[PDB]
Amino acid sequence: GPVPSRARVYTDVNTHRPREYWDYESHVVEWGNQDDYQLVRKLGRGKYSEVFEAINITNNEKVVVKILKKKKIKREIKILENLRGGPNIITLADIVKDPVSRTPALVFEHVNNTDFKQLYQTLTDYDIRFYMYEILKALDYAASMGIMHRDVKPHNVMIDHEHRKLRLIDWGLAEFYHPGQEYNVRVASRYFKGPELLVDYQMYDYSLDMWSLGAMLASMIFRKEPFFHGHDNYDQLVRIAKVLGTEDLYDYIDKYNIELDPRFNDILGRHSRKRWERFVHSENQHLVSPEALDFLDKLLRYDHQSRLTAREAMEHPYFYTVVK
Repeated sequence: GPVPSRARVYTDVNTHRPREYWDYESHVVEWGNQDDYQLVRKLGRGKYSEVFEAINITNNEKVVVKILKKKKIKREIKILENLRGGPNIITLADIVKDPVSRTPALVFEHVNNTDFKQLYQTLTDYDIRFYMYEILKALDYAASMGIMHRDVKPHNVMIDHEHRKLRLIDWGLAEFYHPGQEYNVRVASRYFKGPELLVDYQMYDYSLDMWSLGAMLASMIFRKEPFFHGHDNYDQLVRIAKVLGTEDLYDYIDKYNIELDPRFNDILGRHSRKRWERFVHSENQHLVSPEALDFLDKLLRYDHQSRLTAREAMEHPYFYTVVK
């Protein structure tokens, strides 16, 4: 069968915790007062919730309310509480019972965000580095706390560009990392799914989030949205192989004794690894540097164990120009 894998960092953090930290099923929710909150505008509806801008009439402060559409409820709540106060982690302000849905409504701090499709059109080289560094602070904090986000994508990064403030949001797919545990591969959005998900390898870890961050970075520095543009989850892997090459894909699956779905026989082909300079052109060149390409190259690796960790990523020369 498949060869097991473990994270190379923060491997055993949950094993040393009291059960209460990670045993979210046993969590007892602490409920606030739903009348403290007035819904103002519906902002969106996702697979699992409706999201509203609201006002906390006790301090007149703007908040965001997510009214949850079974075990995910306490998992998200517990993860949010565990991570609260960490660098660039969205703050859960309250939890109330919505009287109409009769489900939990998570109340979050408000961030004045700018839409990424319009915002990534305007980031300078310096701002890409600056905001990537801020995302890494959140991801390293999460991993150090035994948590993988599993849905890193531009829609889950809220940026107040006026105040140069960033928050990583939507922890509803997040999980606790337990060495040797097999996880659902049906996580993350198509264009951000790591190869481990696409080849059905369940024993993944924090490094999944570093692949997603690399896919985001590639789209930003190359001005290509998305960078790996698959029509479905199978074609998604083929689009990756057309850049990273098939020999390294086979080496990856061979290392973990993984067998590709046989439907790849007729669609995968044989592809050389490309040099990243291939994607550079007159319109994106100002965002590219040798440091950016090297950094990208060390995130976008098939083998999840070989990617930079968030903490190693923060050490990379790409961030030397960023004021700290």
